[PDB]
Amino acid sequence: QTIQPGTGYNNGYFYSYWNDGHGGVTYTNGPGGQFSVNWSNSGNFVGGKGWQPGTKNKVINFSGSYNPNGNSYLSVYGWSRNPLIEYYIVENFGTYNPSTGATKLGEVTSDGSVYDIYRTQRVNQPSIIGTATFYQYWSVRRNHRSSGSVNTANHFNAWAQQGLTLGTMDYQIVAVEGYFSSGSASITVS
Ligand SMILES: O=C(O)c1cccc(C(=O)O)n1
Ligand SMILES: O=C(O)c1cccc(C(=O)O)n1
Ligand SMILES: O=C(O)c1cccc(C(=O)O)n1
Ligand SMILES: [Eu+2]
Ligand SMILES: [Eu+2]
Ligand SMILES: [Eu+2]
Repeated sequence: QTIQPGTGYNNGYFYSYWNDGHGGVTYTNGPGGQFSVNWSNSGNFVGGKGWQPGTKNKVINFSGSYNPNGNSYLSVYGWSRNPLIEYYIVENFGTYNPSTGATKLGEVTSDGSVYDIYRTQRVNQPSIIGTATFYQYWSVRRNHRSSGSVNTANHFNAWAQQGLTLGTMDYQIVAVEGYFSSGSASITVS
């Protein structure tokens, strides 16, 4: 249904929808692993469906439509604890490459494309454990797509070869994220 921000379970899948207070985002849970998001002149938000907790060898499928108009990502998206890490395997994005300004560490080939790997740092920012300083890990897919399958282990293994280690997993979703933009998406996870 159309829901306000929160987390929970819907039709067998964990979901998370967070919105920074700017309005303009309509997040809807659908049947099965489906969710949709339609946004207009948003702030920053993140929404999607998956698992709580994720795993270090899940193969994640996604399909549907993704039509951002500006700064937006479509990603496998999640966290670990001890260490505290927010990670992204970015399958598609809008006008802003999330790695802009970041230092590249390497490349991994998976599911039909090369990805570029990066590490960034969030300082005193919101997190799954409250205000915190933590690293973010990125794999950015060169061949943008809105449906496919992601072998998460390929990314976690490449990241580890760059000294980027993960802790105990927290949630693991396919997320649409927007940052002060407009768009539509309708995505089914499995
Ligand atoms: O009344 C509201 O502000 C409302 C209602 C449904 C969704 C949302 C939202 O996603 O912010 N907000
Ligand atoms: O309950 C709500 O309506 C809500 C909560 C957080 C952010 C937003 C929003 O950005 O409208 N709305
Ligand atoms: O206070 C709110 O959450 C609010 C106010 C205006 C629009 C919206 C919305 O788009 O959710 N939300
Ligand atoms: Eu609202
Ligand atoms: Eu080649
Ligand atoms: Eu908060």
